[PDB]
Amino acid sequence: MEQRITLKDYAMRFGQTKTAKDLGVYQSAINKAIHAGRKIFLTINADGSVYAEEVKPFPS
Amino acid sequence: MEQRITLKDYAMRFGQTKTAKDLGVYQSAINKAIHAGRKIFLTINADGSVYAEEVKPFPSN
Repeated sequence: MEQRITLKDYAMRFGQTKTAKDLGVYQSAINKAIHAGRKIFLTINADGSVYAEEVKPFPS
Repeated sequence: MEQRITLKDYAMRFGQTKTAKDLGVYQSAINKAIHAGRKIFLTINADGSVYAEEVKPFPSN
């Protein structure tokens, strides 16, 4: 079973820094996304791996 | 606990008619959305309620 958290809550826990290393991005990207208020969720695998996705309702 | 399926896989088990009904949209929307390879997942609630979301990676390659 995996966990799924908001980009924002997670970054609040781990900080832009790890969050960024974890998503493999440049730090400013986390902040911008968050600042923009986009719906991104990170999934954390049972194994520890992390991934991210943005989500939109269907239909719009 | 929820079940979660792709639109496509859902459309095969049940047919395009149930699919649209379930989501309150119409047939064409489904079939279009599907032909176009949109990444949509349907969540099925415990009370049998259905809902969909389009999902994309982040960041984008």
